[PDB]
Amino acid sequence: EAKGEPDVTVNGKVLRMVQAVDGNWYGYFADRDQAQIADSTATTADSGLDFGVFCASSSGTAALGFSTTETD
Amino acid sequence: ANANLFVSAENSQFDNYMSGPQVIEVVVIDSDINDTDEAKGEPDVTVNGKVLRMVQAVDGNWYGYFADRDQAQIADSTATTADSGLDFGVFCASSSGTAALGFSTTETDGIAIPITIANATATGNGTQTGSSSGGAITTTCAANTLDASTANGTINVVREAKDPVAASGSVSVGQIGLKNGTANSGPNWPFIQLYELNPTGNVVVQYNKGGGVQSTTLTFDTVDQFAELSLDRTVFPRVSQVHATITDLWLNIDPTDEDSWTFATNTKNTTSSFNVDTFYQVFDENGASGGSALTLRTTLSSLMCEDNCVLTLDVDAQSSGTPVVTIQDNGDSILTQLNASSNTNANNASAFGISTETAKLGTGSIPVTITEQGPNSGVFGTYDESDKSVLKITDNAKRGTSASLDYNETPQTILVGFSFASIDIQPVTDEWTSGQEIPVVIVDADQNKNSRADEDLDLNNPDVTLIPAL
Amino acid sequence: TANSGPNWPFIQLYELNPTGNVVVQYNKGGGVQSTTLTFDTVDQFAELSLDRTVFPRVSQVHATITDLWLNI
Amino acid sequence: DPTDEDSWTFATNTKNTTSSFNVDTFYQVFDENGASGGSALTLRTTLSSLMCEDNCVLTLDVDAQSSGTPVVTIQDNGDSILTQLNASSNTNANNASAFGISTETAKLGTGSIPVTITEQGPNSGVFGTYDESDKSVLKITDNAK
Amino acid sequence: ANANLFVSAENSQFDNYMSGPQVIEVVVIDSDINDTDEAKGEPDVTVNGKVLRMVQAVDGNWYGYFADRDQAQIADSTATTADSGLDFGVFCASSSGTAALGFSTTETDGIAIPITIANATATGNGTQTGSSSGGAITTTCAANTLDASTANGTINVVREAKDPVAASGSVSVGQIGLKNG
Repeated sequence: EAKGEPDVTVNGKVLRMVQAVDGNWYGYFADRDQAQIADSTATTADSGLDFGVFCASSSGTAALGFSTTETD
Repeated sequence: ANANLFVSAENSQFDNYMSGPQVIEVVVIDSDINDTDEAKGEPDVTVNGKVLRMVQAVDGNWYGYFADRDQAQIADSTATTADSGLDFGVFCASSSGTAALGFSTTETDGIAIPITIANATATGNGTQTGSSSGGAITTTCAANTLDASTANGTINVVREAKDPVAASGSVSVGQIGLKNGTANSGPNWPFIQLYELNPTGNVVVQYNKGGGVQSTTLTFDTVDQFAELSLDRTVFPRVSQVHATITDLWLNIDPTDEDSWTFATNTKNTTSSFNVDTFYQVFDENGASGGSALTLRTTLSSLMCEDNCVLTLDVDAQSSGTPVVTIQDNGDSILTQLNASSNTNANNASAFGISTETAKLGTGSIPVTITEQGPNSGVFGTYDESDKSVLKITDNAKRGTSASLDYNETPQTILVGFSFASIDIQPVTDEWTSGQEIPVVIVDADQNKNSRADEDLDLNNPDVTLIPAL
Repeated sequence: TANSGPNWPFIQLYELNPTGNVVVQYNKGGGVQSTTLTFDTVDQFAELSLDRTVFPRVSQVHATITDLWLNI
Repeated sequence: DPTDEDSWTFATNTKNTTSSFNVDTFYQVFDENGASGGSALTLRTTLSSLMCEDNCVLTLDVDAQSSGTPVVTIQDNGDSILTQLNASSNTNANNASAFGISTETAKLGTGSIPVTITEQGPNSGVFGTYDESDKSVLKITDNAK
Repeated sequence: ANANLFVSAENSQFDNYMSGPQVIEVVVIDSDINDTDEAKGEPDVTVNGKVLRMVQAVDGNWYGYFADRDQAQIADSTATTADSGLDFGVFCASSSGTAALGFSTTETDGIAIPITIANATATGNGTQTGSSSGGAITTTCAANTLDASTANGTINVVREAKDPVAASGSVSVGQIGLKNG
C-alpha cells in the first residue's frame, strides 16, 4: 500500500526515508564537512571512505525522483 | 495535548501568539488517513469557523497554509520584484478557486497563488503586488490566467512545501483536484488562504474528527514583550566571537523553512539618504542568495511592529576612536569587504558590504544577517553551524571600552575585560617522585571563549594567545 | 537495487554543530519521539584492553578496541 | 447538529408593539463562517411541540427604565451579516432598532433586534454572542447614563 | 468509560441528557475494523435494542445518525423550503431503504435521506416536509425517486458528515452498499 512517509526531522530539517522489504523506513545522514573530507581521501571508486558522488540539494528530484531541498 | 492537529504558532515558549505577515502551517498528522493510494476524503479543518482547504502530501499528512489578509497584502506591497522579500505571489478572489485551483474556496477572504500575469487586465486578473493599504480584494482569476503564466513559483513565504500526492486512477492531485502538483515551483502548491483576523483577538484553529474535536487557540497581537536578545557572556576578550540569540516570534515568517533577515544597523552613518532598515531573504538558509533585497523600514509600522522588528548596532559607545565590534563573512552569508584598500583592515566595520545590493546594503550600513536556529523555533542567531559569528571584537580593542547592540529598543552592552587566573600543581601525594603524572589545574575564564564547546589550547592556533610554559 | 544501483543507498548531508546537540525528531500521531545526540570528539571513550597482565611463552595477544569513531 | 457548530438568530425586541411582529427564534440564518446560511423560517408556533420548556426563546430590552437613552446596542461581527437599514444621518449606531438583516427584512428588518449566537465547538453545547475575535453582538451604547 | 464507542451525547456536564430535535451521532473507533481497503464487518450497534446501520468513512470509522421520529417530523414541518431551517430532508419508510439507500433498514422507525421530489406522488414518493404533528411514516421511496431528484443534499441538520469509503475492488461504498457516496 502507498502509505505516508514518516515525517522524521533532524534539527528540524526533514530526512527523506525509503521503505525496505522488512517494512521499516530507512534513512542515512552524515555531516557535510566530514563526509566531503572523507570522500576526498577516497582517490578511487568503491574503496576507502567513499561516500559516492555529491549532488546539489535541488538535484534530488531529477536523480532520485523526489524532493530533497531541505537537505544540505 | 493534541493527537493529530499541529499548528506552527502553537508554542508554549511564546504563549501561542502570532503577529505580522506570518504564514501559519497547519498539519494534520493522522494515522487513519495517512495512505495516498485510496480515494480518501479531505479532513474537516476550520479556523474561526471558516473552512481551510487541505492538501495531502507524499508523507501522508494534510497541509494547509493561512495568513491574515491585511498583513499579507501589506507585506506583498513591498515585493518590488517577484520571488523576493515578503512576496506572497498573486492574490485572487475567493470565488476564483474553482477556475484556478480546480476546487471551491468560497469561504476564504482571498487566495495567494504563485502565478504570474502576462495579460494584466484590470478585471479578469488578480493583483501581482497587492494594495499597500490592505482591505478586501475583488480581482478574479480564471483558467486563461493559468495558461498565460510565464513563471510559476513567485511565492517566497512558503518555500519548502511538501509534494502533493500525485494523481493516479481514482486519486487526483492532492486528493482535491489541483491542476498542477509541482511543489515549490508550480502555480497551485503552495498557496495561502487569507482570513480576516482582529488584532488582540484570539484565533481558534479547529479540527473535526470522530470521538472528539481538537482545537487550538492563537492570539493575533503585537509580541514585543517576548522579543529579546541575549549574549552568551558578560565580559569578552579581544577577539572573542560575539554571539546574539534573538528570541523573536515575529521574524518567523516561513513555518516550513529557516528564515533569514538582513539589517542595516549602522547607527552613526550620518548620510541623509541612509536609514536603519530590515530586509527579508537576501540570503538563503545556506547562504546561497535567493532573491533581491527590498525595503521594509516604512512598512513595519503597519506590520504590527511596536519596537520589535528593527536592529541597530552601536560599535563605540564612548567615541574614543577604538571600535569594538566588527563583522565578517559566514557560512550563511555572502558578505564582502568592498573597501579592500591596504590602508585599512578588517577592523573597519564600515568597509564591509554586499556586492549585489550596494544601493542600500553597500559600503557601510553594517549589513548583519541572522538565521533561525531551526525551521520553526522562532529563535535566530548570528553564529552559524561552524560557530563563526557575524559579530566579532576587534583585536586592537582598548580595555574598558564597550559597545552596545540594540534590539527591541533594549540596549545590550558588550563590555571588554579579563579575570584573575590561578595555576596550581596538585601532586597525588606529599612528594613528586619520578615517573608520577600529576594533574595541572588552570582556572582562567579569559581562555573560555565559547560556552557551548570545548576550547583546547594550541601553540599552532594564533587565537590561543597565552600558553603555560616550563 | 540493494547496493549495486545508482540510487539506494544514499546519504543526505546535514550541517551539524560541534560540541552541540543533534536532535532527531519523529512527528507521528499521538506524540513526538525525540532522540538527541552529541556531535563531539569521542577520544575520551577510546581505550585498549588486554586479557591478562603477564603473557606466557606462546600466548595469543587479544586486543579489544572500544572506539566510537571507527564505527563508520 | 452533532457534527457542526450550530448558529441561532433571534428576534429579541420585546417592545416592537407591531401586531404582525412576534418574538421568534430562527435556526441557521448565518453559517458558522458568517455567510448566508439560507432563509429565515418561523419557529415560534412550534417550540411547544419541540419539547422546549421555556428555554428556546431570547428576549431583550435595550432600556429597562424607558429613559429615552438605550443601554445596550447591537453590532455586526464575523459570525453574522448585520447591516444599516435606516442609514439616515438623523440616527446613529446607538439605535438598536436601526439594525436588521437585509435579505430577510420580512421578519428581521428595522427594529426586531436580531441577536445571533454561535456554538463554541461542534458539540460543546455552549453558545456565545461574542465571535472568535472577542467582538460581541451586544454592546453598551456610547452615551449611556 | 467506553473505549471504542463514542456517542455525541456523552457529556457528564449535562448529565448525558438529550432532548428536542437533537441528532445524536454514534461513532465507532476500533482498531479491528478500520481497514478501508478490506471489506470488514459492520459493527453491531443497537440503540434501545434496535440495530443502527453505520457507513464507514475514509478515516475508517463507522458513523450512524439517529433522531426521534416525531421530533424530526415536527422540526421538518417548519422547514417550508428545502435545505433551510430544521430540514431533515425527505422522509422514507423503513421498507424503502433497500431501494433508496441500497441496504436494509427495517428495524428503524424511518430514514431521512437528502433528496428532493420532482413527481410528488401520494404513495410512491416520500413526504417532503413531514407532518406538523408527527406520527408514523408510511410513504416509501425507490430508485426512480433518487434519479428524478432535481437537487441532492437537502438535509440541513447534519452538515459536516465525513466522506464515505469509495468503491474499489471488493469493498463497496461505505462497505454496506450506498448508491451515491
